[PDB]
Order: sequence, then structure tokens, then C-alpha cells
Amino acid sequence: KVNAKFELKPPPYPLNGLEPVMSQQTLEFHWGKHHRTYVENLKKQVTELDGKSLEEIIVTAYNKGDILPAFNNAAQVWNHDFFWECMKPGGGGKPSGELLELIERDFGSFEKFLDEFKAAAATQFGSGWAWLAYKASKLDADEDNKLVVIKSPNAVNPLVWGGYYPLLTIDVWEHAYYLDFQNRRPDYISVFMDKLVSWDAVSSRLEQAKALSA
Ligand SMILES: [Fe+3]
Repeated sequence: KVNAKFELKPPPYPLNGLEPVMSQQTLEFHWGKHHRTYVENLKKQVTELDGKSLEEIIVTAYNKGDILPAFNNAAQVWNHDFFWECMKPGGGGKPSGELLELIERDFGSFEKFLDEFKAAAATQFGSGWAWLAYKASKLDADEDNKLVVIKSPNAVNPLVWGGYYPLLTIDVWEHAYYLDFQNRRPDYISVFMDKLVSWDAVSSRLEQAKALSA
């Protein structure tokens, strides 16, 4: 976690690991330039913040929405770390086990959840993120302890709310997709879900989320 000599964390696969769906070129820019830059700038800004955790810096700098200078950088480092963990070579398909059950419990069906997640991703105007998060007051009316789809602008993530545990994200900043899809953000989102998403990753987060909100 902490901001010592913090370094950029590589994705959990080689930069060509997601070919042909997300290009090596996209990885090289998105991770090697954008993500790297957030890391470098955060380190320059980070001070009373020195040696604090990424998440602590994020929640404090959000400042109820009147954000402090380190917020954008800290939140984007975390968001991109999380984003790389959300995908895998040979990803896609459907979740299983408790994640699938909960998704069916809260959205009726996986397909309904998929459509809701894709619409959130598609309609976030400008730069930002779409999320699947576990909503639980014990994290911080009885509904409560359930999955939600949320879209957020710019660097904002569900950690700043809170009572939300992020489970899945898709980056909808144009740099995430422009080299591969240009304007076609819906096709990108669709392909992300069909081919890239690591349901194993999302399931692990859900276990952590349930443990934390018990
Ligand atoms: Fe990005």
C-alpha cells in the first residue's frame, strides 16, 4: 500500500496479454504513460501524506467533493491498479458461485446486470468509470448489503462515498479505448465484458466485501 518509494505496479499479465482485444499499444500508453504519470506526480505531491496508504490519501483529499491537489493523482493510481486486476487473458463469460447468485438476487439475471453495467459505462459523459460495488452500511434501511451499478466522473471512485466496496470497474476515459475503438465506446464496453473481465477477481473482492461488512 503505502507511499514510500512507491513504484508503479505492473498489470498481472504481459502488455500483450490482452491481444487482440486490448492492444499492446493501448497497454503501453495506458499503463506505461498515463498510469505511470499519475504515480510520478502523486509521489511529487506526497508531506503530511508521506507514508499514508493510497486509500487514505484518496478519502482525505476528496474533501466532501472540494478536492485537494493530491486527489486526482491518488484516485487515478488506485483506479488503474484496480482496472488492471479486473481483466485477464481469456476473460469474459459469466461469473459463478456466490457472485452469480448475488447478481441474480439483485438484478434478476446476469443479462439484466450486464445491460445495466454497459448502459452506465456508455452514458458516463466525459471521462470517468463505471462500477459494480457492494453497498453495505457496516463498511463505513435494509437495502443495504447488495450490489449496485454506479458511474463516476473523472477520478472519483466508490471509496470516497463510502459504505461501498468496489468489485469491478471499466475505465471509460477515451485513452482506455481510443486506439482500439476510437469513438465506439459501446463496442469497447461490450468486448470488455465479453472477453476481458476477470470474474475470479470480482469474486475475490466480493468475499473481502462480505467479510468487511459482516
Ligand atoms: Fe485510464
